[PDB]
Amino acid sequence: KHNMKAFLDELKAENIKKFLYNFTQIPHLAGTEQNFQLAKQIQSQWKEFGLDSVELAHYDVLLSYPNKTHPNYISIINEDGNEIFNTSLFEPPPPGYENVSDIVPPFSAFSPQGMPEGDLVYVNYARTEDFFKLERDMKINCSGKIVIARYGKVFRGNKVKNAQLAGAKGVILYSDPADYFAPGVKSYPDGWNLPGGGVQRGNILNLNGAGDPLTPGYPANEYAYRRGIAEAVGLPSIPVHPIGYYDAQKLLEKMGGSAPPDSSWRGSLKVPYNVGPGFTGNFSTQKVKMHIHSTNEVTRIYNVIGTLRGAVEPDRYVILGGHRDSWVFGGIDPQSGAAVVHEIVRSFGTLKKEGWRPRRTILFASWDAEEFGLLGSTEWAEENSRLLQERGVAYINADSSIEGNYTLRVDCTPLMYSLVHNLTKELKSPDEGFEGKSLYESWTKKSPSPEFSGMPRISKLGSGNDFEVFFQRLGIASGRARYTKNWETNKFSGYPLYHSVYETYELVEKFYDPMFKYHLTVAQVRGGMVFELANSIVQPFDCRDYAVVLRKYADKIYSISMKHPQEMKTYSVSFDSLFSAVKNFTEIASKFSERLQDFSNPIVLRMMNDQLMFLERAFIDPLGLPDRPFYRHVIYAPSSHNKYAGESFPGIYDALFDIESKVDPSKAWGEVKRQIYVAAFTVQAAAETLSEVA
Amino acid sequence: KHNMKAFLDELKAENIKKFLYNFTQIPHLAGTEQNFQLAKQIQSQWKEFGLDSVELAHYDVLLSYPNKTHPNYISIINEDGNEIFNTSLFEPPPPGYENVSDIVPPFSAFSPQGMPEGDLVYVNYARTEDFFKLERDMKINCSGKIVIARYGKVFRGNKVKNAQLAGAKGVILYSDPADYFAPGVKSYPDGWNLPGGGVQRGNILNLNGAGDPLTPGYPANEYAYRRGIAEAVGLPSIPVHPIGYYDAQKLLEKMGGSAPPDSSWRGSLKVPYNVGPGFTGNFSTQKVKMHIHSTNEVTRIYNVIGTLRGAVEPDRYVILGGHRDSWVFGGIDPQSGAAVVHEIVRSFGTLKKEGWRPRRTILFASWDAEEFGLLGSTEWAEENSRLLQERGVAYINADSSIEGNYTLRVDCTPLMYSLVHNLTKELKSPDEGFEGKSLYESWTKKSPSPEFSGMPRISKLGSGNDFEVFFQRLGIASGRARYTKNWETNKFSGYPLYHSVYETYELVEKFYDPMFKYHLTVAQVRGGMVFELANSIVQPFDCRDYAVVLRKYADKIYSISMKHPQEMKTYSVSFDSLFSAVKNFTEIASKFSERLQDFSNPIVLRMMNDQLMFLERAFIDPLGLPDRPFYRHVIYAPSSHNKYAGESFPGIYDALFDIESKVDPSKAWGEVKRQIYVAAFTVQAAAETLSEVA
Ligand SMILES: O=C(O)CC[C@H](NC(=O)N[C@@H](CCCCn1cc(COCCOCCOCCOCCNc2ccc(N(O)O)cc2N(O)O)nn1)C(=O)O)C(=O)O
Ligand SMILES: O=C(O)CC[C@H](NC(=O)N[C@@H](CCCCn1cc(COCCOCCOCCOCCNc2ccc(N(O)O)cc2N(O)O)nn1)C(=O)O)C(=O)O
Ligand SMILES: *[C@@H]1O[C@H](CO)[C@@H](O[C@@H]2O[C@H](CO)[C@@H](O[C@@H]3O[C@H](CO)[C@@H](O)[C@H](O[C@H]4O[C@H](CO)[C@@H](O)[C@H](O)[C@@H]4O)[C@@H]3O)[C@H](O)[C@H]2NC(C)=O)[C@H](O)[C@H]1NC(C)=O
Ligand SMILES: *[C@@H]1O[C@H](CO)[C@@H](O[C@@H]2O[C@H](CO)[C@@H](O[C@@H]3O[C@H](CO)[C@@H](O)[C@H](O[C@H]4O[C@H](CO)[C@@H](O)[C@H](O)[C@@H]4O)[C@@H]3O)[C@H](O)[C@H]2NC(C)=O)[C@H](O)[C@H]1NC(C)=O
Ligand SMILES: *[C@@H]1O[C@H](CO)[C@@H](O[C@@H]2O[C@H](CO)[C@@H](O)[C@H](O)[C@H]2NC(C)=O)[C@H](O)[C@H]1NC(C)=O
Ligand SMILES: *[C@@H]1O[C@H](CO)[C@@H](O[C@@H]2O[C@H](CO)[C@@H](O)[C@H](O)[C@H]2NC(C)=O)[C@H](O)[C@H]1NC(C)=O
Ligand SMILES: *[C@@H]1O[C@H](CO)[C@@H](O[C@@H]2O[C@H](CO)[C@@H](O)[C@H](O)[C@H]2NC(C)=O)[C@H](O)[C@H]1NC(C)=O
Ligand SMILES: *[C@@H]1O[C@H](CO)[C@@H](O[C@@H]2O[C@H](CO)[C@@H](O)[C@H](O)[C@H]2NC(C)=O)[C@H](O)[C@H]1NC(C)=O
Ligand SMILES: *[C@@H]1O[C@H](CO)[C@@H](O[C@@H]2O[C@H](CO)[C@@H](O)[C@H](O)[C@H]2NC(C)=O)[C@H](O)[C@H]1NC(C)=O
Ligand SMILES: *[C@@H]1O[C@H](CO)[C@@H](O[C@@H]2O[C@H](CO)[C@@H](O)[C@H](O)[C@H]2NC(C)=O)[C@H](O)[C@H]1NC(C)=O
Ligand SMILES: *[C@@H]1O[C@H](CO)[C@@H](O)[C@H](O)[C@H]1NC(C)=O
Ligand SMILES: *[C@@H]1O[C@H](CO)[C@@H](O)[C@H](O)[C@H]1NC(C)=O
Ligand SMILES: *[C@@H]1O[C@H](CO)[C@@H](O)[C@H](O)[C@H]1NC(C)=O
Ligand SMILES: *[C@@H]1O[C@H](CO)[C@@H](O)[C@H](O)[C@H]1NC(C)=O
Ligand SMILES: *[C@@H]1O[C@H](CO)[C@@H](O)[C@H](O)[C@H]1NC(C)=O
Ligand SMILES: *[C@@H]1O[C@H](CO)[C@@H](O)[C@H](O)[C@H]1NC(C)=O
Ligand SMILES: [Ca+2]
Ligand SMILES: [Ca+2]
Ligand SMILES: [Cl-]
Ligand SMILES: [Cl-]
Ligand SMILES: [Zn+2]
Ligand SMILES: [Zn+2]
Ligand SMILES: [Zn+2]
Ligand SMILES: [Zn+2]
Repeated sequence: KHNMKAFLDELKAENIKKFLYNFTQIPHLAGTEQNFQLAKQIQSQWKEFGLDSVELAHYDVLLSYPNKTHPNYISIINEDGNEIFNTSLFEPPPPGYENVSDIVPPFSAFSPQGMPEGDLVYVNYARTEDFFKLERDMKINCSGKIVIARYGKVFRGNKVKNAQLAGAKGVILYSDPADYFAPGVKSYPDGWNLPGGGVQRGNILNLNGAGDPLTPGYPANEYAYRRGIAEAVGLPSIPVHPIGYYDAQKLLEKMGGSAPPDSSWRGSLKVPYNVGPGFTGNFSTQKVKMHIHSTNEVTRIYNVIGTLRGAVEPDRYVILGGHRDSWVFGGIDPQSGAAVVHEIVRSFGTLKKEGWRPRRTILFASWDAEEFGLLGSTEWAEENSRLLQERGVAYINADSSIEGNYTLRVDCTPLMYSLVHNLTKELKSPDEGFEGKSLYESWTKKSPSPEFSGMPRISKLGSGNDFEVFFQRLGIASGRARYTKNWETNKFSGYPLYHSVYETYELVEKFYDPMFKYHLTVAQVRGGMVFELANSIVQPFDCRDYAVVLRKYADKIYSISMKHPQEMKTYSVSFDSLFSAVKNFTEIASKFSERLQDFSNPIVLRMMNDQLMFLERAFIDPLGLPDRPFYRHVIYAPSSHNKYAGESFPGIYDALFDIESKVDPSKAWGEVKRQIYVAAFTVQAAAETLSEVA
Repeated sequence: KHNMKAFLDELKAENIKKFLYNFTQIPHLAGTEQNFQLAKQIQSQWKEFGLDSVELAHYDVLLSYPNKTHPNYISIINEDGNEIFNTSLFEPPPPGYENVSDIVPPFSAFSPQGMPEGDLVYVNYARTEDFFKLERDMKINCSGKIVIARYGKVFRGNKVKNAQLAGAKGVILYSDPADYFAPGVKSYPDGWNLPGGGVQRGNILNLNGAGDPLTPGYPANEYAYRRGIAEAVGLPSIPVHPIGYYDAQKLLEKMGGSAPPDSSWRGSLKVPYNVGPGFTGNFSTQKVKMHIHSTNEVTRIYNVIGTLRGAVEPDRYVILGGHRDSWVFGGIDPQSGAAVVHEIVRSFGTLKKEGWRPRRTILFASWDAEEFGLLGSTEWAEENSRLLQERGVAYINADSSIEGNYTLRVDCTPLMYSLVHNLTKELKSPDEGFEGKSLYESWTKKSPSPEFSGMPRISKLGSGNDFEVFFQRLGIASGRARYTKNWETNKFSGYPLYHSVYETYELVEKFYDPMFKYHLTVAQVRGGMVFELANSIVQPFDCRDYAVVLRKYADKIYSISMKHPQEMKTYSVSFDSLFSAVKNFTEIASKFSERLQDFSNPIVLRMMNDQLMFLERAFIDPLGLPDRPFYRHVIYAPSSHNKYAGESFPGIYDALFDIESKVDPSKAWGEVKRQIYVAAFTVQAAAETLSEVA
């Protein structure tokens, strides 16, 4: 029998281990020859594995690299202009890799060049509220200062945007042990903590969904017209560079000026965490100088696109995609995900060789240049947008399979909640103590839903990964899943070795998943979701779950507004239309569900499958959200303060945010009312797609 | 047998005559009680006729009306400020209608209020080239002048935009006998010519597809947020008013200043057609004063929406729509079209009562407020955009059925050319001399294609009617057809009595179509197209016809560019990508056509029907054209100089237009290159929707 069980049973932990080792022996930085060779290898293997076609789709996009002969670094300089302390030029390589070449040194991708000198201001995590506190409460002015911010809490691109708008002339990012060193665990290579010489790479763009900075809206193909750099999307205006905590301690230890305003501003280093500006009396004439010489360069990237044609509905696409480019070895990010995709392709291809085909077409993607801003997935989706918006059933992401070893983490559209619950009840838990129990049972026990007893937590999608174009631009139902840490007992951000040279095969094999059982569990969840989405007769989406969350989000945004009762009275601000729309959606979804269950007629089926497929699509507004034309989904967008986090009813949320500070309240509350109208209209319009069609 | 022939045979000229008489006894101005009563009558009759549901869809949109107690008029005033001549306050009503109430007097809808006084400048047709000639060649400055323009050649909204940008402080529009009085025919009531007291009503907005000025992008429903007037879309900034040629002669006869530059500036009145500014010496101190007191007011409008549910594909919609609101009696515009739609509904309902249903759903619409800017169709399409873009097969317009009695006029997407040729070969010609011959034969003989021997002319769609939202915003295959005049022997614009009180039932019955045979022919063409679109197993679109026109349009835009060979060399301006895309489209469409002909499998069929349906959709760019976000079709938009005319490759056309006058040629040619990239990309992306799907 060729059924889900056959597919799942063919997956092997040992295969995932072999692929992970194979993908992580050398760096695979986007735009480099090593990453093109790996693309060709994956293309060849996916053909071997049995896919019907496997092609490379290439684009020429703006990338950023340090200058090999003019290294980036930061100094403390004295009155004479002698550089008395310099930050590191590279992370000490891990054991046995000290001779590997082409390790890109730590840098912030897309930083402009410059050598700004000035007094430091420490800005905590560089969040919107951190700058509010500095400017509004502490009266500290960052204009013309170099700011130093600790990584964590929010996407680093938001930090840089926030510093620029505060008037900073440069930004230094660093990893504080408070956020990247778990108490009681040893630093790499002896444990999974960040050593003081470790540094987190990463881009600092604010693309808001645009893709390649030079070609927003259109693929960066052979004849593309490119914007000039000055008109490019999302580039920072001030130099930026990341450092480790040994180096940070040397920059922070001399800080003077104001004390930190409270303990939430203090990390774990043995320094006062003074905000500045500048250094204490003895060192008041010393300054900090950045030296940044990186260059932005249009560079070719390569996606691998594999097709397994559907037997019945070949014009319906279920997509499993994750990236292949890495900052260095990509032990976790992305190769722990790419190895899982590879084994999934292998298992599907085994069934195919025995004569099976899925009902719908499955597309498999190995994206490039994710690290540089989601570029490979976005340019491909721009090229193929018409095919995707009329044929795209669902997109399942496949980046890092693990960021811990405690329990499952799923973020997805409400339309997949029931599919996920059902699938995980059929899978075995890999957890110690849960031998013989379902993954649903272990997951629900370890990560209970905040709203519902006996169900597990499933979060909204945020951003900062390759599903962004599919979900928030195009409105294709999307999801992602991985193994994660215990959020209760672990106060650090992501995993400590994120985007460092220390993220290696050995990190994973020794410290995260020696048996590869959590990888195998994640392969079962991602692959099982793809299987159901591609094979189920009726698409496995439950519109009623969207109705439940829409009411939760309406209650939430109403509660935010109701902090301003006087203004709601003055400007006649009502949420009645939004609640009405949500009530209507709830009623219409309930009736649709009855018909779906109650309806031999393949036209009524496909009619109904199209209503299911186009339901996520219906939340798209072709005009986009304010000043963010590529965030078109009206229910979900990446937070304007932190690209990693999702925000619900984002247009209304941003219209309300900090509204008590706006100079013209009539205008500001008018725009809140406009966003309520847009949201109520879109919810009602999405509900009406589920009504009888005629 | 229930087939096309049964449907066509049920249509009766005498029924169309009865409905036309019924619809034209009183005025049906948008937003008035009389038009709401007619809406309710049509709703009731369409139910009687057998449709499955018939509902009113209402909206509250910005309309414009004169002030009943403060009439609009124009004066010549002397030095003392005595008004020595006043234009008329109303058109003399036609015989037997001199007691009809609620005839709206002539006005320009959406004019602001004002009483500007000044010297006249005569600006011919107020076209872009007319202003070029005045400013650039004749050195005449319109700043602070009142301009007088003759109607004709281009949409009146473009005239007003052109005058505003020239700095005019008011615009007077008038009907010249050169453009509205056919030699050798008598004035109404004794013939079909415009009398000297006749005046053409009409709106002067520049909405560029927006719909209601206050709610661009969203339906003007019960909770809509409205822009303030100052931010409304498309309103004119200077007062405007229309007059007849008796009154125009009194304003023009005294004109001095420069002579007309050549004969193309001279109409047929016994005046010199001097350009001005101002009057000749004796009258140099006299001035012209407008008095405009109209008000814009949010007003409820009502569309009637009838549904005939499909038997097999109920979630596929074929729409027959035309408007119901009229300026006065609407003898031709729109009731000659509305009577045809009414008889079509009646005939389809006869078949339905005998147990027939079409394969696909047919929607019938009686739109409101077309005269005020396409408002009813646009607001409904905004409300239902998600349903229309995933389910809309085709839209057939149904405004005026006749504008002459000579031959057929069809404007449509290339996807309908073959359907139209085929249908007209099966219909009888109503023309004298062609008894017993096909409509195809009479039409082809009278209106030969400029490109192909033995085929008839079919034009691109322009705008200024209710298909605009469906075709240029949403990308639904659209068409229109009517009987027209002999363009060779007739130099006048449209028909002479257009938008005057003289457009009555008697005009049609006495002078255009006493037997109602041309109406019946038009009912057969419009109804037959709907029938085929809704019943054919394979949608009746031929993608190959799009390939042929795309090459024609590419040749045309390349030829425009090649007038500037030096600049194409300097800035490396190549059309190679656009020709490549067109070649690819031609090849892929040919292969698709083979499969379509070569393919018992309803999924392959529907897959293929969806590829046919989504092909027009693929030409939409979600980012819109520059500064015109609601014109999204990349192949066709209304001309930026004349909303009635269509332009092909409009983004490239407007980038090239008058480019030799741009101050920064590097920038200007850069934007030409950008538009070539967008067009080549969109043509290739549309071609790829016809490739095998996996
Ligand atoms: O250019 C781009 O867009 C991205 C390129 C690249 N992409 C990337 O590296 N992506 C990695 C990013 C890892 C980021 C790690 N990180 C996050 C942060 C800051 O967090 C930001 C806010 O996160 C949004 C989630 O908000 C809470 C939702 O919770 C989801 C998990 N659920 C959960 C919640 C509560 C609890 N508790 O406390 O019981 C438990 C859970 N569990 O899951 O168990 N700092 N570092 C990835 O794997 O997607 C990059 O970011 O540089
Ligand atoms: O707000 C709005 O957008 C519109 C509201 C309202 N809408 C409306 O009244 N619509 C009427 C409009 C009638 C307009 C009459 N008109 C046109 C003009 C100016 O012409 C503008 C350019 O017309 C575009 C067509 O360009 C040529 C395409 O040819 C189509 C006919 N084909 C043709 C061509 C050549 C020949 N020859 O010479 O052999 C023959 C033909 N035939 O058809 O035989 N002035 N008045 C309608 O029925 O659609 C309005 O305009 O006020
Ligand atoms: C949720 O679904 C319900 C349908 O069950 C839908 O209800 C609709 O509500 C609108 C109001 O937003 C109703 O609109 C009314 O329509 C009648 C004609 O049918 C008009 O006469 C009413 O207008 C008068 O009253 C207004 C309010 O006092 C005045 O402002 C106005 O000047 C008029 O005097 C009004 O337009 C509509 O009838 C129902 N439709 C039904 C019941 O089928 C509701 O809108 C949906 N929610 C959302 C957010 O879409
Ligand atoms: C019409 O359809 C045809 C397919 O039949 C399609 O042809 C494609 O053309 C592009 C060029 O625009 C080809 O792109 C090449 O791809 C190869 C790899 O396959 C690259 O190595 C090439 O790049 C090199 O050469 C360039 C030009 O000199 C350099 O600029 C560059 O630096 C590299 O040195 C190049 O990218 C593509 O291979 C074909 N695809 C085929 C034949 O299948 C054509 O693009 C379609 N037209 C449109 C407008 O889409
Ligand atoms: C990763 O695995 C691939 C596939 O086995 C290896 O590539 C093969 O290498 C052998 C020996 O050089 C060649 O004969 C094959 O042609 C290669 N196959 C391909 C590229 O599809 C590759 O060597 C492995 N890489 C590492 C680092 O172990
Ligand atoms: C930090 O690095 C800088 C740059 O290499 C060092 O300064 C240079 O020192 C050399 C040798 O003394 C001089 O010839 C260069 O002119 C200096 N360049 C600059 C820009 O100052 C500096 O010595 C290093 N500081 C420490 C503490 O190692
Ligand atoms: C998840 O599984 C549940 C339980 O099997 C499914 O719900 C059942 O669906 C069947 C088939 O339509 C119904 O007859 C039952 O009444 C449903 N039981 C319920 C709601 O308790 C559910 O559809 C599955 N969800 C998917 C596949 O997305
Ligand atoms: C247009 O035709 C309609 C339909 O026949 C007429 O409306 C009917 O009028 C009679 C007599 O008043 C009523 O008893 C019916 O109830 C009406 N039916 C409707 C509105 O559906 C209307 O009188 C005619 N108008 C003109 C000007 O002739
Ligand atoms: C044109 O119309 C205007 C406005 O009605 C006439 O001017 C008015 O004449 C009356 C009676 O003589 C005066 O009391 C008003 O004060 C005048 N109003 C204005 C604005 O001038 C004018 O007589 C008419 N001209 C002609 C030739 O008929
Ligand atoms: C218009 O009619 C022509 C002639 O009947 C149709 O073209 C034929 O279509 C049949 C059925 O597929 C083919 O087998 C013939 O070879 C075609 N003849 C040709 C192209 O000369 C054409 O499809 C009709 N167009 C429509 C219905 O849109
Ligand atoms: C890198 O720095 C070197 C050495 O100073 C310089 O010659 C070269 O131009 C730089 N390279 C780039 C790509 O800017
Ligand atoms: C911050 O500093 C600069 C002066 O260098 C000034 O232009 C800016 O307005 C200041 N803002 C304050 C004090 O809020
Ligand atoms: C693996 O699980 C154990 C047991 O909870 C834990 O102590 C260890 O820290 C985990 N490893 C990682 C990398 O989280
Ligand atoms: C119309 O004009 C009258 C009479 O001068 C005036 O009283 C009234 O306000 C005007 N009506 C509107 C709607 O402006
Ligand atoms: C037209 O007239 C006004 C002066 O009233 C002036 O502002 C404008 O620049 C003039 N333009 C010319 C002469 O081109
Ligand atoms: C009807 O046709 C005749 C014959 O060509 C023509 O003389 C007459 O002008 C036509 N009527 C109209 C309104 O065009
Ligand atoms: Ca792009
Ligand atoms: Ca609107
Ligand atoms: Cl992921
Ligand atoms: Cl029409
Ligand atoms: Zn990643
Ligand atoms: Zn990453
Ligand atoms: Zn009309
Ligand atoms: Zn009209």
